[PDB]
Amino acid sequence: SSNDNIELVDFQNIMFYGDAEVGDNQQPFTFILDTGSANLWVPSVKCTTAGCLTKHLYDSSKSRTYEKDGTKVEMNYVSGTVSGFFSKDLVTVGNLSLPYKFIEVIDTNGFEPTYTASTFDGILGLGWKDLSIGSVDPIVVELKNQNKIENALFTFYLPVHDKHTGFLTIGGIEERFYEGPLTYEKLNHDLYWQITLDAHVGNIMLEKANCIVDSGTSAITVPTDFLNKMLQNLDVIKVPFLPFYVTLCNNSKLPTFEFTSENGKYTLEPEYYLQHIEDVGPGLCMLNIIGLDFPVPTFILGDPFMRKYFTVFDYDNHSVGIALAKKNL
Ligand SMILES: CCCCCc1ccc(C(=O)N(Cc2ccc(-c3ccc(CC(=O)OC)cc3)cc2)C2CCN(Cc3ncc[nH]3)CC2)cc1
Ligand SMILES: CCCCCc1ccc(C(=O)N(Cc2ccc(-c3ccc(CC(=O)OC)cc3)cc2)C2CCN(Cc3ncc[nH]3)CC2)cc1
Repeated sequence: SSNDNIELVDFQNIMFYGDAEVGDNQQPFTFILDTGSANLWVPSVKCTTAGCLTKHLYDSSKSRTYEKDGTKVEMNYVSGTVSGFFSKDLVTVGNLSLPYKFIEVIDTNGFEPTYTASTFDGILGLGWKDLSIGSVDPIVVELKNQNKIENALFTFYLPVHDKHTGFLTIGGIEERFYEGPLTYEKLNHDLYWQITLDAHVGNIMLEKANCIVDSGTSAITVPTDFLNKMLQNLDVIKVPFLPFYVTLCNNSKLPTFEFTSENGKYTLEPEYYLQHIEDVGPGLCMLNIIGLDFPVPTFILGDPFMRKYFTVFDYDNHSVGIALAKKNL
């Protein structure tokens, strides 16, 4: 069915990764594929932090297609800095390749201990140009410009732990991934893949909420006050001194998220946002939900949402398409 298909590997129902190469010698890396960011971040052989010592590292000297840039990049994570500089080289994603401007990372310390604790080497952003450092056209946009695909879109069919594999597909929408109707939502900004949906959980509602479709976030995030209200009183317990909520897995009081527009209706039932934690208690689950406030009222529709719904990210039409993901592949 053509298109460029990059297989996705689940890690513990907490993240997924895909592989891609840098350099015309095809130096291999494992990446977070993140619609919530917009640069390609690749750890350098010149990075000698503790974290880098555990990773696959990029050596520009070994690629004939390396084009030096050297423009310095500094990014703040939560309370630390990540630094490096721009480089241009051949980036291979699936069966497609192109010269591309990425950030060669020298200091990863601001991303600790997350970086060392995880098995990925880098992060490949899939957001919009304006979200990027350095105003870099997204990979898929650049592929289209070069007539390597006919449509500047990509799709996510997420892997499901203990059930099936997943795919990032560039260039077209394949029937094998979804069932029922695909419905489209226009972007409210060309920044994140952010759309406007009415959010309702039980009797709590936020009309025309900003909803960010975000493959790099493993939870659903909800405004803090909204979350407080929806969680009363459901036999859910905040874990003392931790930002986590736990509950019995068969808890019949647990609500379903409802997100609606004039174009479609999307729901997220407890089975999709509950994570079994049998090791901490028989029949106990954690809620894959985090309270988070943004300057405008925002939900992040992260991996729990994307596991249920196949998603289409269309640069040409400035829209997100959503359909029920096929249960098996
Ligand atoms: C050599 C590699 C250098 C990489 C440098 C770098 C670049 C970008 C970020 C960043 O900030 N991100 C991207 C990000 C994406 C995913 C993760 C991540 C990491 C690990 C795990 C699994 C885990 O639980 O480990 C304990 C799950 C997710 C971490 C960060 C965030 C982008 C914004 N979203 C949240 C968001 N905000 C608005 C919309 N969505 C969260 C991830 C962090 C570091
Ligand atoms: C209900 C929660 C339990 C479900 C499991 C789970 C696992 C991983 C995650 C996850 O997407 N990340 C990546 C991430 C998610 C969100 C952010 C983020 C970044 C910035 C902001 C600030 C803001 O408000 O935006 C402007 C708010 C949030 C940054 C990174 C996490 C990666 C791991 N680190 C913690 C860690 N453990 C070990 C090392 N680091 C936290 C973020 C979320 C949930």
